[PDB]
Amino acid sequence: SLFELGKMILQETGKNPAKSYGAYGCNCGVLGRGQPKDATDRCCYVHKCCYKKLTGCDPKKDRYSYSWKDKTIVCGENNPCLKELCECDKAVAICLRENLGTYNKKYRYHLKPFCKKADPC
Amino acid sequence: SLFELGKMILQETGKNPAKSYGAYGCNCGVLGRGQPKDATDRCCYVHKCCYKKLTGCDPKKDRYSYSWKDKTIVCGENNPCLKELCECDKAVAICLRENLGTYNKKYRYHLKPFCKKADPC
Ligand SMILES: O=C(O)/C=C/c1ccc(O)c(O)c1
Repeated sequence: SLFELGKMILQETGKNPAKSYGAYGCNCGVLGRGQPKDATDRCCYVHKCCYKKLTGCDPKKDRYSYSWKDKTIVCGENNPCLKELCECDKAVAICLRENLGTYNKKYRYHLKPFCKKADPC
Repeated sequence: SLFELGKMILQETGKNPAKSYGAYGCNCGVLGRGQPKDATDRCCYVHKCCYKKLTGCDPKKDRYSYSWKDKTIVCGENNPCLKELCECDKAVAICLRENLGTYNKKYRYHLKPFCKKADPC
């Protein structure tokens, strides 16, 4: 769910998840996808394409188990859908941290309705 | 559109509109409505109920004319729908400023999917 996703992003990046990524670019946080603005945005692009296959559970609302072990996100044992969900979230958290170097605050509260349509996943 | 709305909010409050009100509570900013969390949130509740009475214009993307005269938002003539839209946005901007006293930062980046369903407008 959003709780686990936010904790992952915080653990990896060290930044307030909602504040930095809740409305970043055309892809991060709320709503769907758009053409990515930068690398950080593209993380969330891959993120939401990863969600697409999870038709068996709710990426926003369904809780799952994971642990923070030796500064590594370790997805606990779940059902297939929740396990993949956890992996989706882990991947975007890592990706967001990897791309902090080009994080641009002008995208932080990006006006998403004016984003160009995204390619099919 | 979001541009005029954000500017109105800035002119009244005068806080960063996207930052304070882009994701506030269950009603402010993105997505639809939820059961309001406080007075600020209820401003946006009324705000979105106001949008439902519009007849063919796009609240998010349609530009319209207005001016900031003697520190008062004054909606330009435009066309009937755009003027109604402009009055919707003026109303929420004033209301947001009126309720700054009880603005709660805990709601600023509210996780909206866990909001309770709103009453019909
Ligand atoms: O982003 C932050 O870390 C805080 C920003 C901020 C800026 C002005 C305020 O009044 C406020 O409550 C919060």
